[PDB]
Amino acid sequence: ADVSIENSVISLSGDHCIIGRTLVVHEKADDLGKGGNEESTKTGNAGSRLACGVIGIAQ
Amino acid sequence: ADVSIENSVISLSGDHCIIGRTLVVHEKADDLGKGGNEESTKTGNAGSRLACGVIGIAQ
Amino acid sequence: ADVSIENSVISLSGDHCIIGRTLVVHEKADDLGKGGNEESTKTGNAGSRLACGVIGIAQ
Repeated sequence: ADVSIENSVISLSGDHCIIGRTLVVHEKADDLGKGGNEESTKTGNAGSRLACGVIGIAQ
Repeated sequence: ADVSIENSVISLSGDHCIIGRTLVVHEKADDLGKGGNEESTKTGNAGSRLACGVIGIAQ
Repeated sequence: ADVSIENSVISLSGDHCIIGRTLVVHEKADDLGKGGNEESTKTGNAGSRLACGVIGIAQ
């Protein structure tokens, strides 16, 4: 029960909640990606990663 | 139960909540990404990462 | 129950809440990103990260 924090970065967040009766979403997209290069070295992913997309409802 | 904080950065946040009866969203996008380069080295992701997108409702 | 804070940065926030009966959102976007470079080294993400987007309703 001894914590030692140093030259480091820490971030938290609380709990999000949306409570409704009706949820509607309309979307039109026309020209999103037009030759966008992308590089990645030693990255690792555990959630939802995406380039040039249209989600609709992300959680 | 001894905490030691040093040359470090710490951030928190509380709980967000939206309570409604009706939720509507309209969206038109035309030209978002037009040759945007992107580099990443030793990044790691655990949430929702995206380049050049249209979400609609992000949580 | 001994806390030791030093040459460090700490930030908090309370709880946000929106309570309504009707929630409407209209959006038109035309030209957002036009060759915006982006670099990242040793970053790490746990929430919602995005470049050149149109959210609609972010939480």
